[PDB]
Amino acid sequence: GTENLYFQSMSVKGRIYSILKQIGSGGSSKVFQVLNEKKQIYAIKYVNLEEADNQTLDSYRNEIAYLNKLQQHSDKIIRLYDYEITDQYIYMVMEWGNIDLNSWLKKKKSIDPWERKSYWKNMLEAVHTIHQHGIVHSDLKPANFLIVDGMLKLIDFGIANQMQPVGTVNYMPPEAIKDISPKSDVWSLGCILYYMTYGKTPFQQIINQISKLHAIIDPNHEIEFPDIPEKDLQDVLKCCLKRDPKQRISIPELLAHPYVQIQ
Ligand SMILES: CCc1cccc(CC)c1NC(=O)c1nn(C)c2c1CCc1cnc(Nc3ccc(C(=O)NC4CCN(C)CC4)cc3OC(F)(F)F)nc1-2
Repeated sequence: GTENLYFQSMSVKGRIYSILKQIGSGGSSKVFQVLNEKKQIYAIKYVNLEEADNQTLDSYRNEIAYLNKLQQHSDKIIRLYDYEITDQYIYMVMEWGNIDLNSWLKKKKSIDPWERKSYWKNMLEAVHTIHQHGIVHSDLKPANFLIVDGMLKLIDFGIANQMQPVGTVNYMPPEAIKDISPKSDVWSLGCILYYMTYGKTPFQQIINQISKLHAIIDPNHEIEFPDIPEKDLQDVLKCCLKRDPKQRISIPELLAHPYVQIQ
């Protein structure tokens, strides 16, 4: 009713799209569920550039170049079918998903270990691909993963500068708080998998943000890893959540880990 839009429409590279409903918003951006002339479903991401400075415009141009390139490198990265860039906006014709990983983790009280593992593999493949091109996301959270036919797709690369018209610290690595390295993404992914394992992020129980920030960097604040039937899973978590990035496990090391390899 009030969630669904009527008689609305838009053009991207001359091709006409019917706007069904608005499925997202963040900053000066909107995401719409659309149909093309062939009745195929897509997500059009609209970005408003009217108040963007040259540095911000460049951050959007750089992210689009990378997303259009790296999609041929891994199916764990969202499809970018087409885009229209002008001085006033960006319209990006993307792959449509039923739900994002944040919303889905909020619904599901219990996640299947086979499903949790499949999800882990998808996230590792997506992040591994962007690291191979010199990109460290540095702001990974479950909201950055779209579920498309039971498979996770990474939505963005963290390159673009979010425009102020919020951001959780729960996934922030200790080295980020101290101030960049692929290991920063390993910590954040670790927090996502810890949520899929224990039903919460490692520091979710701490209400005060400053207490939480000191808890992430404190070497004497021991992170609890309750015993679970999957000992390989427990080892992954312990290895991702090492406060020294130099001692923390690497993505190529995680891809050869028994948790991901041993049936
Ligand atoms: C534009 C904002 C932005 C800026 C910077 C960075 C990023 C990446 C995170 C982004 N954000 C984005 O770029 C972005 N945000 N969303 C939400 C989508 C995108 C791009 C592709 C895309 C494709 N399909 C979807 N679909 C849906 C995504 C999430 C939900 C959802 O939240 N469902 C909830 C279920 C529970 N109930 C109670 C509440 C709703 C439902 C969806 O499917 C639908 F079509 F059916 F609706 N979303 C997106």
